[PDB]
Amino acid sequence: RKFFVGGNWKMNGRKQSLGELIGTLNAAKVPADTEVVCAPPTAYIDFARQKLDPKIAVAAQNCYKVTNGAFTGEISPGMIKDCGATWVVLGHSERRHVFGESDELIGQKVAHALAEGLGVIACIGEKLDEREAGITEKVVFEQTKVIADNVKDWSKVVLAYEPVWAIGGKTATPQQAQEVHEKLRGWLKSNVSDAVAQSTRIIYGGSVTGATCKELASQPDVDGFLMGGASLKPEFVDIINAK
Amino acid sequence: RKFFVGGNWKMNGRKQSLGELIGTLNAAKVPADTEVVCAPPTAYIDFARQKLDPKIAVAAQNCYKVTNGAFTGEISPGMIKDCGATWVVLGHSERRHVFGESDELIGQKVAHALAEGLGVIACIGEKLDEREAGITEKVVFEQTKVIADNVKDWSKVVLAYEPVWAIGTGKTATPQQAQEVHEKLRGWLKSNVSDAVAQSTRIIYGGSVTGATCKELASQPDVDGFLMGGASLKPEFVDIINAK
Repeated sequence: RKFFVGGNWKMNGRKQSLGELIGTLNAAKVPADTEVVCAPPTAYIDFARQKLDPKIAVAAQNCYKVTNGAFTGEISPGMIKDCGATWVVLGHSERRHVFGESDELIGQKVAHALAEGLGVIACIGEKLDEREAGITEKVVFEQTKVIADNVKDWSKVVLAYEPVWAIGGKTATPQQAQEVHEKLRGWLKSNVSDAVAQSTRIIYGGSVTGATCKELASQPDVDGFLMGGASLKPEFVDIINAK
Repeated sequence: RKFFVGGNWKMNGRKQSLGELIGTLNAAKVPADTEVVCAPPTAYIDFARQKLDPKIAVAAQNCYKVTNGAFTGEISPGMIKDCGATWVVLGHSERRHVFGESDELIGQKVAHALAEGLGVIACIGEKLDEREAGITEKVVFEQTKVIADNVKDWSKVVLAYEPVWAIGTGKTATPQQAQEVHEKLRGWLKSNVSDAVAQSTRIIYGGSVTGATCKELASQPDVDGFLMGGASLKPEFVDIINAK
C-alpha cells in the first residue's frame, strides 16, 4: 500500500504565500512508494494546479452531487477535473459538524464524483460525546457503510479517519489511532472483500507534527495522513518522509 | 441611482463554454449609465476575471465570515479580492433554503466582507408558504434588518429581492408585485436608516426576467436592475443589460 500524504490547506493562503509554498513542494524529493496530494481553497484549485509540478496531485476540498445546476456557491466534479485536479475531499469533519452535511448527501457526492472520474478522499470520525458513550464503532461503521454503498471501484478511494473527539484539549495516542484503523480495515474485510481491505489506504486525519509522524506512520494499519493547516508550513516536508 | 445588472452563473459552465460566453460579453456595448457584474462558480472566479474585460466586474457567489481558518470548502473575502473580484453575493435563496445558512451567519458574512473592502449584493426573499400566510413584509423586513445592522457604509451595498415564492413553484410575479416589494423595502430603509440611504441604494429584482419583460420591470420607479439566474448564461443577458 503506497504511503499517502494529503495536505488540506483549508481556508488559508493567498496567491503570493501559496506560490511560495508550492515552490518548496516542487523542489522537494517525493520518496519512492509515496503519493502526495494538496487541497487548496476552492478559489485557487486552478492556480495551484498550474503552479504545482505533476508529481503532486491537486484535490478540491468539497463538491456537490450533480454536474450542473441552480446551486449558488457550489462546484461540480466536472469543474474540478476541468481545472486539472484529480481528487476531491468529501465528508470532512468541518463539512459535517460546522456546515451540517448529512451522511445521505455525502454518499450522493461520493457516487457522483467517482462516476465523473475523480479520486475521493472520504472522511469519517466520531465526536467526543459519541466516544464517551462508547459508540465509536457504531458511528465510524455507519459512516463507512454509507461511503461503501456508493463506491463501485475502491482503487480510486482513500479513507481518512478524523478523531473529531481529539481535534480542538484531548490528544489521541498512536495506539488509539491504530485501534480505529484496524477495526475499519476489519469492516472492509467483512463487508466488501479481502482485496479491498488489503489495498485501500486508511490515513490518519488527527493532529500530526514532525515529531509524531514517524511513530504514527509505523503503525500497521495507518497508511498516511490528511494534514490540516500545518500542511502550509515547512513541517509538511518532514511528514512526506514519515516512513 | 446607477442601473445594476448582475449575472449569477450559479453552478454552471466549463472553461470552454464560459470562455465563449465571456467573448460575447466582452464584445457587447455596456451603456454609460449601467453597472454590470458577473458571478462565476467559485472554481472559475480567477479564470473569469483574467478573461473578462474590466468593464464587467466579477463577484463571488458566497464567502465565509473570517479572513483565514479551519473551514474546509470555504473561501474568505481576502481570497476573492486576491483573485481580482470586487463583489460577493450573500444570502442568496439557495444558500438560505438548500444549504440552511441562517440570518445570523449571513449578517456576520456581510460585516466581514464589507470590512475587507468588497461590495456586497445582499439577497432577501420570502417563500410561498410565507407569502400565502401574509407575512411577506415580516420576512423581508427581518432579513433586511439583519443586513442593515451589519452595514456601516451603504455605498458598497446593493439589495436584491428574490421572490422565492415564484422561483420554481408554478407562480409568476408581475411587474406590479415587484414594485410593491421594492417600494416597501425602500420605505423601510427611509424610516430605519436614513433618507440618503433610501434614495441612493440600488434595490434589484432577482425573480424571473427575460428579454421581453426586462423593459417594463426596469421602468418601475423602485426597481434599479436585476440579479439574473442561469438565464444570464444565454445571449438574452445582453438584452437585459440594455433594459433601460
